[PDB]
Amino acid sequence: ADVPAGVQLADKQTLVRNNGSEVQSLDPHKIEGVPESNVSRDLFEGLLISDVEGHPSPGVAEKWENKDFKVWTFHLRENAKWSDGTPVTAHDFVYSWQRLADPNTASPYASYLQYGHIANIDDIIAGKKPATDLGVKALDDHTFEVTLSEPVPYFYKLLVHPSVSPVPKSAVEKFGDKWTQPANIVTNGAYKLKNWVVNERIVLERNPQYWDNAKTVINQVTYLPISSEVTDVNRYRSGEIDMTYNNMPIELFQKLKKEIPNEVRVDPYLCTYYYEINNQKAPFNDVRVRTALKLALDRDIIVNKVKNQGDLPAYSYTPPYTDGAKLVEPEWFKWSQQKRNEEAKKLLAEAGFTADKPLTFDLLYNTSDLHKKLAIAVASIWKKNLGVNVNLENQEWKTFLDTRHQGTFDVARAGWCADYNEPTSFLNTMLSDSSNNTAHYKSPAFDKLIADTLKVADDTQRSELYAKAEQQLDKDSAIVPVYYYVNARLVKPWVGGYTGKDPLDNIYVKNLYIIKH
Repeated sequence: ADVPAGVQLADKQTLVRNNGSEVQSLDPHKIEGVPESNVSRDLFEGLLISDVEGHPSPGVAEKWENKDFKVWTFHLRENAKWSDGTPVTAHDFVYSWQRLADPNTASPYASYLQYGHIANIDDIIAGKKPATDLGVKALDDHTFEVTLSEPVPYFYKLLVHPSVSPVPKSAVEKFGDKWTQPANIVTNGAYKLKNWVVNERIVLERNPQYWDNAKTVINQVTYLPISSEVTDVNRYRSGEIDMTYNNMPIELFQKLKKEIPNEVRVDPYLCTYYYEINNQKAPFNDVRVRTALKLALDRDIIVNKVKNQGDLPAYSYTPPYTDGAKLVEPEWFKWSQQKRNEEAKKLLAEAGFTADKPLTFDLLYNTSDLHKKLAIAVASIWKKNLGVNVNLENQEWKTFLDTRHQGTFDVARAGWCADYNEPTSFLNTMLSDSSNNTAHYKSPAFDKLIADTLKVADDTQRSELYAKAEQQLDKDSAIVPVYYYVNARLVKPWVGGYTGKDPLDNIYVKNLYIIKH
């Protein structure tokens, strides 16, 4: 943290943050969500980290170079240490990225190494080559060299993500899946795990071995697993919570903007809210069904009447304000809702659905005030505009993500947030073989368009390819875009260090501080 001169610090430097749900895991290779990553950034530090405004900055690596954007050399600071006092070395990174790549680990982010094009990743994922063949090596204890199969100019931007953080081999091997328990875990971020009470709280305490420990101000941070946005706001207003999760309750949000204006933070966020269609399951494998659902949903009603928290109606997967996004807004989005409804009805009738043989399916969402209220409204809108019957089903976060990966669903509420600010952070998840492809979407055409983006050596051709890829996705109605999120949350007046300038919202508690109040 960089405490501005003049600012008087509170005697007690403790923070309470709501985290939206119980984390899937604390193992960097077994996580795929925002809640998981929120805690991960305080415990495990990779090569680079985001500064307080989101710029890729030195993490364990203090300096780095690239040769033709294909060979990246990271110089690790000598004083980087784990919480047990042992050094963080390039060997830790070699082991960790190999473990991420290894099919045996079954990481949901195994494809992150494909997104970065680390040499030999495809064969390793397919079981054709051993994970030790991965294009990473330790040149010495403080030098990590990564070799890519093609030039990736934005490669370093990917490195702030949890999947490429180091994990302690010793603890993993000795304790297996219980390596993350408080008594066994070893961490290299600014914090250490103190307590972990499932469905109650995660308590982290300052890690004195952290290389930048002298700049850390918060001594303890508690992460809560409250999925009810109304409850989160209530516990924030009662004084228990210092920072709510960034999912806002439809019930209380208007109230709040008027009641506590200076505590309501609303900033740009690179995330898209959509209804994910299981593309490999009939009748959702029929593009006419998918298109009907996409068109019959009334974004104006949901976004501006039902939710109205500052969101913008969406027509794409990649947010249009992503760095490098120059998207073509589709004609259907410009039409009136009545025209969209008419077309939707025509397509469904073409697909075989009638009044005595209607389309009935499930709408899966993770427990939440916001998602439930929106799902009820969408169910109503689809029933009214298309004559479709939807059965709502809520699941807790960890179960919900597993269900989507399994493909044991029809339609699911979804929200993807960028991992790095570049269109492929979104687009790569729709690749036929992506480990993040819960849409179960497989398009050779789409795949080829993305493949071509690193075969050109200029941003204009690349951006046009991203635009065409979104057009392909939209043509196939892979998803039902709803709105582009805004990062809205409540932050107590005494919490300093939160700028809201980072569109990826990669917060580190080491950068925050409590002002005397």
